[PDB]
This record gives sequence, C-alpha cells and structure tokens, in this order.
Amino acid sequence: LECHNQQSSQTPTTKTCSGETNCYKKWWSDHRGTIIERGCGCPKVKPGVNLNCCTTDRCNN
Repeated sequence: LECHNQQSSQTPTTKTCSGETNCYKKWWSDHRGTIIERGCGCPKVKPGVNLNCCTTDRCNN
C-alpha cells in the first residue's frame, strides 16, 4: 500500500507502508489556516479533528 505523507500544502510525496492496510488524512485549523497530516494507518484522533482513513493506493492526498 502506497500512501501520501506530505504535510498540508507541500509538494506531494508518498511512502510505501510496511504492513498497514489504511492511509490516513487528518486536518484541522489554527490562526494560520488548515493543517494537514498524512501517512500510513488509521490513528485515533482528538475530538474535533477531521479524519479520512481509506484503503487504496494514494487515496489520502
């Protein structure tokens, strides 16, 4: 499984997961705007955060 792992609006990059069967994208905002974290897996998140856990290559851009 290949997942995107770049932060926020940075140039897209991906990593090849080592076992995970999900990719994730989590985002929320602060005074500067939207912050986005991407990677392998499907982590538990703090309430109030947006989260997308998907199951296909590069599905979390």
